[PDB]
Amino acid sequence: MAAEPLTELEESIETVVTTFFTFARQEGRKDSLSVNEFKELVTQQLPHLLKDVGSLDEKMKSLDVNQDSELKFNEYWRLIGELAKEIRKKKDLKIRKK
Amino acid sequence: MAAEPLTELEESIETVVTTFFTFARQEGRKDSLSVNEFKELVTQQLPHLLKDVGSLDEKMKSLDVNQDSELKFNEYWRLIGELAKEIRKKKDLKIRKK
Ligand SMILES: [Ca+2]
Ligand SMILES: [Ca+2]
Ligand SMILES: [Ca+2]
Ligand SMILES: [Ca+2]
Repeated sequence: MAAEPLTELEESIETVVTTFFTFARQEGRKDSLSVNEFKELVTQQLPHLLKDVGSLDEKMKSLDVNQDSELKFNEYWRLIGELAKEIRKKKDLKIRKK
Repeated sequence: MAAEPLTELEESIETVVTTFFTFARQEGRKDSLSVNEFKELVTQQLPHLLKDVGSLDEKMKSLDVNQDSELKFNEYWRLIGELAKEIRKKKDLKIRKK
């Protein structure tokens, strides 16, 4: 009918952009992740990727290279990279993973 | 290294990780994208999401900054951020800062 099939990448990026949009809309500006907003993301999902969702605030200060406490899309985005890393980088390391 | 099944956002990273892998593996260098692996992604996939796949090598040199003429798994990643962002952004203002 209608709802034109986007490409695999387009789709996959839209999929994270929408999730971003919701988690960005929670508090101040559907445009930045605030810290509580961020903590909600790691608390709500991230079951097996980024364990120690407690020490988020460290990660936040790392993603937010400027430490302005607006994690803009591009700053927040960092997380998705690290996620995409952790898939294999369970360590790198010792007592790693096959 | 390797290998575990996951949740939703975890799927969205996996679904780009597979794409990454399928290109990364080409030459091989099953880690780093050469500019007949990289350029192939822009040529093949995009197709609408972003634009100026002609001056790919602009992006390449901007992405590549560790100077090893090989888009490593976390140079390459940058592009996914930009094309993600491009759903919003025009190339409004160019990304540069030290
Ligand atoms: Ca917000
Ligand atoms: Ca910021
Ligand atoms: Ca390669
Ligand atoms: Ca490089």
